[PDB]
Amino acid sequence: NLRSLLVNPEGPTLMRLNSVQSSERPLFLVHPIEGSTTVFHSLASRLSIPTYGLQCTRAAPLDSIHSLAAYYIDCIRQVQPEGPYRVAGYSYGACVAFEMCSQLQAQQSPAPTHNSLFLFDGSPTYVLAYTGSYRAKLTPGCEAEAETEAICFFVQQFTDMEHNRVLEALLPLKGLEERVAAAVDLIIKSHQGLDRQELSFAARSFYYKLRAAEQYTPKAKYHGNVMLLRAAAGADYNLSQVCDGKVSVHVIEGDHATLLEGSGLESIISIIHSS
Ligand SMILES: *[P@@](=O)(CCCCC/C=C\C/C=C\C/C=C\CCCCC)OC
Repeated sequence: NLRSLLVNPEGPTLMRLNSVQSSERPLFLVHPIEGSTTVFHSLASRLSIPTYGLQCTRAAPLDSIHSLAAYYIDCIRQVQPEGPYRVAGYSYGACVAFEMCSQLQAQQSPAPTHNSLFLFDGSPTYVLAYTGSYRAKLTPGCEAEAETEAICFFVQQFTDMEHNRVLEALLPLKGLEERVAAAVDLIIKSHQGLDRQELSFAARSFYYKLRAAEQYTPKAKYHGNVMLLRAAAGADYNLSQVCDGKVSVHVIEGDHATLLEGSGLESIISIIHSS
């Protein structure tokens, strides 16, 4: 459903995803690349702990994953001022969640830290694998081509349009803003009822989200423990390279998308409740 690929750019960053009321510290869930928390609805409805989502709105600083993570920590502190924190992220959000817990590690130091980090099918290197495959198609150092490729991909998620006619429409344009405007007009032609400003924000932010992920490396190894629940990047999605604590891995049924529903979901729920 296409509006699941959209965010209200003026919506709240932190959102309560279930109605559990207790003194148990909440679980905070970080969005996948599209920025919305829709993918977490089934999980949140089932969890017995208060559950919040983080969505990516116009207010989010996207200059780096470092900045995005710091902003999300500021947001979480409006409901839970002190740790320890329970944070999970899915896909693109796994890298953000990793960086959030890394910043929490470094902030609560030198005191021993006890945060819980769950990565649902992602890691600091997970997005990079995707971006490199597309970079392979492009003239080195040509920003215009990278913008074009990203925005073309975006259009193809919202329309049945053929790749080359969209690429060719976007390539010669003046800059990102013109590419975004062209993309939104193409999507609106197909889907007249979608919101123009939601689409514009989604398109622009898609490019900046990808740039931030491409440029990201952790500042230091994470010393806390990590639970990877996953569907080359290898068995642990390269986490041993950036973690000096325990990296526990469990393989969940489904693909990169269905793991948060059906069978995968039952496993995730069980592991959250135990660990
Ligand atoms: P997850 O959040 C998926 C995480 C990976 C998302 C990236 C997937 C595809 C990238 C598509 C196009 C990028 C093309 C341009 C290459 C240059 C990069 C631009 C900065 O699950 C939803």
